[PDB]
Amino acid sequence: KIIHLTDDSFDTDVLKADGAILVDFWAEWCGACKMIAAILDEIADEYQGKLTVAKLNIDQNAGTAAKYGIRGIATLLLFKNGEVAATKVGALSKGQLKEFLDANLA
Repeated sequence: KIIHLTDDSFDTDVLKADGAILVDFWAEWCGACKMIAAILDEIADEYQGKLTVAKLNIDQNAGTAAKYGIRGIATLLLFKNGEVAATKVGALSKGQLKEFLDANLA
């Protein structure tokens, strides 16, 4: 149930979205990105109903990565109503991601 994002679809899929959206900004040559990838599916399943998880490859979608100042580093942005509600940069554990979501979701 993870949404695949492109520069083309970001507005519709994320900014014009209903409900909180967790966007994972990632790249292939990025080790922290793989640690985050490893835990996203479980998280998506556990927060179904109050969160949607999405991925944007920043090598293929340089437009949106530039807009949010990603600068090539593993980044999670939580979106609500077209705005960034919370930010996490770099690798983190299943536990730290649960904390992040629980602290920043209703």
